[PDB]
Amino acid sequence: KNIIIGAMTALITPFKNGKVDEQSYARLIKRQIENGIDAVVPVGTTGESATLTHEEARTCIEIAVETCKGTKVKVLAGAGSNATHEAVGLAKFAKEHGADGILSVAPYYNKPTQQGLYEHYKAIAQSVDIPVLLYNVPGRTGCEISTDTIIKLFRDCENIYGVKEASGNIDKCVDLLAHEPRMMLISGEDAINYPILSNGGKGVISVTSNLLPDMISALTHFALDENYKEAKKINDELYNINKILFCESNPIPIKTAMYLAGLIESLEFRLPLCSPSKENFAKIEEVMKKYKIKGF
Amino acid sequence: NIIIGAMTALITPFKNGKVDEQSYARLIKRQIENGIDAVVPVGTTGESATLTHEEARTCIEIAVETCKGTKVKVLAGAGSNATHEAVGLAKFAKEHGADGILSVAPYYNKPTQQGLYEHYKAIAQSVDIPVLLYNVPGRTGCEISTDTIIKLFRDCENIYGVKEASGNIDKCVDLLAHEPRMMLISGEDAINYPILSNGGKGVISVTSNLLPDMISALTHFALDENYKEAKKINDELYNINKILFCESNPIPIKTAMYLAGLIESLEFRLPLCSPSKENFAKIEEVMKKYKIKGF
Ligand SMILES: N[C@@H](CCCC[NH3+])C(=O)O
Ligand SMILES: N[C@@H](CCCC[NH3+])C(=O)O
Ligand SMILES: [Mg+2]
Repeated sequence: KNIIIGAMTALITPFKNGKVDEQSYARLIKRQIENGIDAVVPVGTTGESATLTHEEARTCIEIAVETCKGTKVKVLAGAGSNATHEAVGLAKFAKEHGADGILSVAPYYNKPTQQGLYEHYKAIAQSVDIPVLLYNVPGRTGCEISTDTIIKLFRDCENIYGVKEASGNIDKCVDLLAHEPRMMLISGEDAINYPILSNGGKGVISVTSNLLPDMISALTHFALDENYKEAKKINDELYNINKILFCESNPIPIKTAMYLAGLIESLEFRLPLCSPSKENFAKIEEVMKKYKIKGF
Repeated sequence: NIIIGAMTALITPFKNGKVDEQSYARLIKRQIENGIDAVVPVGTTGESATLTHEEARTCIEIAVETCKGTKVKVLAGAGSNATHEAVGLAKFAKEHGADGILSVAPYYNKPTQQGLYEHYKAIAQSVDIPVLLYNVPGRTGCEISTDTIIKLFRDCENIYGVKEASGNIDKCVDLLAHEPRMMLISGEDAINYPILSNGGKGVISVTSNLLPDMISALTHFALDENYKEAKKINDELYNINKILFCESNPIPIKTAMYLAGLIESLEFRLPLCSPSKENFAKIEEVMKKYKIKGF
């Protein structure tokens, strides 16, 4: 199979006066590239995919593809939807606009059955020729992609090569790689990046990497080089910022951190997302001071 | 200014991948003719997530014109997890003859209480028809707290209550004990009577798609404070109320409607699919204990 692995960043989408700051987005992507990142995930959950227009989503995917031209960094475009015809369309666009692959979150709100999830992803896989990474996050979707469904999808569709797990369930990641050791298991939860990597995972899709791309990039490469002591050490040091970046729902804290770090101008969200509480604002600032944030 | 009583979350029938518009209108007239007080087009039961904005509009219009000339009101589904999308949906609804909007809490992106407050204020201050909140944390990933609902009720005149689908009777005490003027609407058919018996003023029912007369009688008995007859119907409906969630709504109800000959094809839009063979037979079993009205 063709795969997209390693240290990857779920890119934030900066806003200036309610519009996508295109120069900032492009500017943030280059900062990721220059810090050892292997792939970028535009218009994911951290990128506020739910509140972006279909026209803004295509702009941000094009900025990513165009900023990584001439580099080793791949673009894993977010193209999920809880409507299958909608997800197929997004996957088709992302392919035709130069993305190296698609990240496709499990359907949210409507809670499809395991059979429905199978047909949903099969339709998506039959929609493009680029690699397809599943994304399982039950805390947001209301549903779980079972291990059986993932493995059946892995064996029945050539594009489906692994899963981004954000379920806090190390048991499931043992289950996956013990029955299908060929899949690419990707960490979607920064705090347990090393434990996921140490069991055979081949990359991360990180929130923290928005702020400390070099440290997440270092964590992954130590792990992939089987330097588990160096990987766990970085994992251990990052635990505090990894948890505090979820004091409120992602991406409220990470954008707050970027703003405090002077990496984006203005702390702008799209409703129903909004600035954090005063308490959370101050707590974020406290945790940040214990870490060295790279500039541009 | 409210919309209460027995209401149906209409299923959305498909024929060859398209919305069977004549079957949709014929199902609405069957609800009207069986004592239902309002219809909820393109809600969760109507597969709102997988319909296009153009189809959503079509079913809202079919509902308004099929209920034109009747006392039956239209509570159109117009929620979204993007506020600008929810505002736009509310405006159309208004522009299109709907008597009000049902606005589900934002799903997937998990906004804070402050974000949910501003989300609903934006919707409410943008249109003038009544707005019923819809709280179903099992699907959205978020809960509209009791404080937030009450604040919305008190700060916006358009927001008049909440449809609760959280299986949390404690919260329904919490709501009506601190704000007894709001309209609490049950979103869980199995506990329709307990919610009504605490001061609830209506239901938005899945079961009413198949047995509209039974849900209609249950609600009106309760609103008439005939709780013994209301509970009696609620108890008789438990089996079908429960089996109708053997898989996620509306997979079972469409199976029931199809089995009963009320729709002609068992068609879903993906990622929704027909149920397992096992659940198909169980739904078929439970139906046999109920008298299903035709057209
Ligand atoms: N807000 C809707 C539509 C998203 C359209 C692309 N950003 C959803 O999350 O499914
Ligand atoms: N299926 C997407 C698109 C919106 C159309 C129906 N609300 C969503 O649930 O947000
Ligand atoms: Mg309270």
